[PDB]
Amino acid sequence: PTHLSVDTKFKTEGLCVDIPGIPKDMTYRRLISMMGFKMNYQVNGYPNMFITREEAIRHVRAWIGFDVEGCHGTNLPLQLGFSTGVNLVAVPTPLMYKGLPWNVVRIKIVQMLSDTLKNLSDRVVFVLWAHGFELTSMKYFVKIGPERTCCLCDRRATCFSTASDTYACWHHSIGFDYVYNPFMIDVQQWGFTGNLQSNHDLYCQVHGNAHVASCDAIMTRCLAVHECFVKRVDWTIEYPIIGDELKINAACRKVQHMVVKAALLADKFPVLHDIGNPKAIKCVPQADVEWKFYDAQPCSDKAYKIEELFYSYHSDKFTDGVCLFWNCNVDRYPANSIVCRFDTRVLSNLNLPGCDGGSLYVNKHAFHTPAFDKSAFVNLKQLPFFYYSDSPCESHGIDYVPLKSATCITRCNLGGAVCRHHANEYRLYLDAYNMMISAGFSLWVYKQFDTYNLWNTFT
Ligand SMILES: Cc1cccc(C(=O)N2CCC(C(N)=O)CC2)c1
Ligand SMILES: [Zn+2]
Ligand SMILES: [Zn+2]
Ligand SMILES: [Zn+2]
Repeated sequence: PTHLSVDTKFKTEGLCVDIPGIPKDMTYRRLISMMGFKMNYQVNGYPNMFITREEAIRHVRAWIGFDVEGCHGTNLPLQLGFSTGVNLVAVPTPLMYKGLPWNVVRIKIVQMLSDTLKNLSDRVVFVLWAHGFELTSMKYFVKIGPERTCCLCDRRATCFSTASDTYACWHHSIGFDYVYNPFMIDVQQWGFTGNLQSNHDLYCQVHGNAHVASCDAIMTRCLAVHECFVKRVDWTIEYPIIGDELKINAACRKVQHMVVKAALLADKFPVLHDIGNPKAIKCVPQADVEWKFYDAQPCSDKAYKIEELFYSYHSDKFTDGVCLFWNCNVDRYPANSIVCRFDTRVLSNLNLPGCDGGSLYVNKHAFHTPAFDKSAFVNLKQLPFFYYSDSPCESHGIDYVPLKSATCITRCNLGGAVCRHHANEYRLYLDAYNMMISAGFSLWVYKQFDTYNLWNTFT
């Protein structure tokens, strides 16, 4: 069940206008052969250019939508589009480049895929809505063969140079001319009615169709992400560590405790309504409050309507005390809320472009997140940075400069000289806070919140 059998059937109706006469009866084996590659009954970790829906989902970080459009087949120029927004024109002799032979076009393709993917993935998955010219164009920029390692590292080979006769990974690929052992999946095999634009536009208003290869490449990947991550969700799939996943996750846990602890000391709510993760624990275990939990999974399509979360008849009175939405994305938080909300517009190696202004946040798990919406926070304000500790001032066991800060809310600062312990803890908490913010999370609080109210929790 692991890899896609080359003897699996491929539906060819999508191909039959670019490739008139194509047999209705077709295997991957016969297709790969038609595309001009040979698999030489090779047991060597590359059983099939094509992959399963499941294998594609495990390798979502590798997805590059790919589309070719006739400009005028061997006679005519081809427009090559990628979900990066790039259009190359190959001649057989948004970004829109003029006509150039394959021997240069293939160099740009390696550069582009290398720069896009070296910090995402060990491979490429071309995501297709196949009509034929994209499949027949692959021979011009792709070599296949046994799985290999980089010449300069232990990462698997994704590129090949005919100049030096060597293999590189995405990190070491500079001056290479061929994509080596790519993967591909044809979305059109998944059983849709009607064309790409009609299927994409059911779900997504944010990507248009200018009738250029890059636009279709983008719609193809977007529709795929919609199918695999919006409509269908799988929180039982792991994904490897490629960045600061672990620091960001730790940071998030530290800020959550800090902000909620300070909220209860400052405003002394008798009840907290904790709306979201059904595995959640009390983030402030010692706090005095009545802690009531409401279960909701991450919304991956549209933000939850607060009408549905709350009404339809709990503590019922969610106007009593404070509401904690920790990555529980709604359309409009009530005024008595503490909110963490992911900003889908953030550029990072963890956040992949998604469907209808949403983004795909891949950190241990994959979480499609609805489009960041400023209007959601109208009853709240941005939560200002601050560090609060009631821990004793006592070093124990990190070279020093005396810390001066208005936002270091401690006994020692109240007494006008921050102790070394609270200065180390403060500087750590600020780093965590910046990690978390710069990872795209944004924090919001009820308007009455005032760090001034914390200073009398020491007297
Ligand atoms: C509502 C709920 C249920 C379960 C877990 C969470 C949570 O805390 N997430 C998931 C989504 C989040 C994101 N949008 O990136 C990353 C961490 C939220
Ligand atoms: Zn390498
Ligand atoms: Zn789209
Ligand atoms: Zn101190």
